[PDB]
Amino acid sequence: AMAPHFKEELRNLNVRYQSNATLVCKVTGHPKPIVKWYRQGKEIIADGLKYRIQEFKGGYHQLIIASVTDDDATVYQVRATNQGGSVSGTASLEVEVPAKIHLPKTLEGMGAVHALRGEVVSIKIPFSGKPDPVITWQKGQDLIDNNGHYQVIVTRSFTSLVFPNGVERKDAGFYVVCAKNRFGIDQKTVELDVADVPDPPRGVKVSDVSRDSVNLTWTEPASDGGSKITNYIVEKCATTAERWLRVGQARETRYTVINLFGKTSYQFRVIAENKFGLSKPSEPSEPTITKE
Repeated sequence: AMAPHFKEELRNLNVRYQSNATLVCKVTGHPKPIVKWYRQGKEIIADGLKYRIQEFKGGYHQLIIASVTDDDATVYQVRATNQGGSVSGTASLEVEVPAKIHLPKTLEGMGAVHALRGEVVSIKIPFSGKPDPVITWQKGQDLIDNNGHYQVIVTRSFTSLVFPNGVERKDAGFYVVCAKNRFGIDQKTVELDVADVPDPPRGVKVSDVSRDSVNLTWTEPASDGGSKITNYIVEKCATTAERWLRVGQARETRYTVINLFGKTSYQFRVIAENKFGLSKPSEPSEPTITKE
């Protein structure tokens, strides 16, 4: 009786990159129309791998495209025909994902990255987005350009701010990495702090001596190298044999050493430490002898 007619047309569609696209329609007519799929006008012959063509009771016809990449984001045509007629349709596949930056967990908390002055550093940060986002790095309110100072790397999937010549004090600051595409924009601010290991603590003085204990005291270094000092490490050495050992740690510029041998010649040095690392050891205290 009737000719081929699309009871439900071809729906255009946007998919996430490498996702599976699905095109379906409901065809009607008598006798049952013969349906065929086309990509850019060329008939598709399903391999069941990249393409899969199915139909379901009720005149439903569907095309599934596996792992949709750019090569698949084009036009598709569907055609139905029977002795009395022949109708056709088209659909456009598009991959459209807004730009999004994915900072590493270590960088999500409001915490800066502490770089040891002189140390080369690479702040690598990946992004998503299709089309692949334009990347842009600026320090404060200054677009940063690729040069002898900075090294910028921008691939279609991740970008990295590098300091080829070892970071400098001036480098400390707020870097803003930005990604954009027609479907979205994503900003992120990575803070970078640059400093030195503290200077050696000084003036290690021995006192309150005893048979197995001793009391130490010293003073803060010239500077902490940038970052505040967080703790001092104490080390002891038996003059009898050159070999220093960790004995403890204290926040104060003073500490009580114990488990000493007694009637023994000892020396004590102190190390200053901040978030950036440990300073060189202080001048060792004057040798002293334990009691009893």
